[PDB]
Amino acid sequence: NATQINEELYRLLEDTEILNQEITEGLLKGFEVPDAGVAIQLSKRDVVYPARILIIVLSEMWRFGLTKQSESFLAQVLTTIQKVVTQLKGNDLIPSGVFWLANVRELYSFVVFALNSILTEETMTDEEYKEYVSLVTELKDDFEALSYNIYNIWLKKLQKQLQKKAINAVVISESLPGFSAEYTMDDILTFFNSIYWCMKSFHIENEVFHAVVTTLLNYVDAICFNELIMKRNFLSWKRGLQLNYNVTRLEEWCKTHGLTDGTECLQHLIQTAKLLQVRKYTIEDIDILRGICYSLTPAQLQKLISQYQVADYESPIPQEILRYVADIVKKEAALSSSGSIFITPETGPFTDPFSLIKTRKFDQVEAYIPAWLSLPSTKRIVDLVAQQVV
Repeated sequence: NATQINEELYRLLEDTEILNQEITEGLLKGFEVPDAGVAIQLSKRDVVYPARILIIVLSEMWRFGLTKQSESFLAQVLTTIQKVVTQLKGNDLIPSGVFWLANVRELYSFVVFALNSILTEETMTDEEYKEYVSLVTELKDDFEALSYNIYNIWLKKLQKQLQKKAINAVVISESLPGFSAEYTMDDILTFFNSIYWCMKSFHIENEVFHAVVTTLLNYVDAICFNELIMKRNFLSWKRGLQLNYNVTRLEEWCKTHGLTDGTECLQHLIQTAKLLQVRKYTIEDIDILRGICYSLTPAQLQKLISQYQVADYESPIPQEILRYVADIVKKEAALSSSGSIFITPETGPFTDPFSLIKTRKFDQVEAYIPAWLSLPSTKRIVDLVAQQVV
């Protein structure tokens, strides 16, 4: 009895109090991320289970012409997903963020699919039709905004977590303990490995990984560089070698995970490590140093060189070199009209990389809802939709 299926479907969708509470509190706030990482063979339906359920429910609302109730249901959904991402923190930050980007991307992708199909096919007034094209068009803009918003909320949280770890790991932690006599580089690699693996396991398009990682490495370069350039009894040949090792490990991680641009992201740190290690004896050494250190200004060069701490049995930086560098800075300043030492960290807002990319092609998928969930009305809707496939 399809009329008995449709009758039960219709009454389940009409009861917004129960259905909305189930969707918002159970499905969305109660989300569980599947285990990701190495040798983990996740199917898409394990990743995007909330989106796929919402897609089944939304479409059944539209099938029954509950167009205004879909609108209020979706308003709650959008609200809830954004709030959920806004509360993300701690060890779950990476997996849970990637999880939500995957799901919002799935939802946006469905809405674009729906809009195209509503515009392209003849199946009922043209005033009902007009308000329906209008609603879906508006839903597309709302999901585009949600995606932009959550990408940005999450990326900022990621930056904050790196602020906290990266400075100790890259700048202060000794790669050679005692050599010049708490987070380490391993924690930084773990962070970036988690981003790589979650994205891989949750089927995130590769352009997104590159955008996230490039934004983050550039941020690391800025904040760590800015801490280093302030240090006055710290910069030495030994610290240069240690920094080279810290930096190089990140640079080689980039190489192996496709990030050809990585070396370019880390240039201020790479070139600082160089400055701290190369000979600084002659005027020629300093002109060579400048070409090597193309990403550093004369004022930056001059701060680093002037704050360099010579070891016992190491030759001082000659005064002639110190004044040569000070007079390159004096010249560059004066060149601003011919005839900051800090790098500004990029805090966004950032372009949503999903927006630059074709949406996912919508193939119909079997009405599935995970067994571990406890959503009575939602599960009944899904079970009923699945019955009318037989």
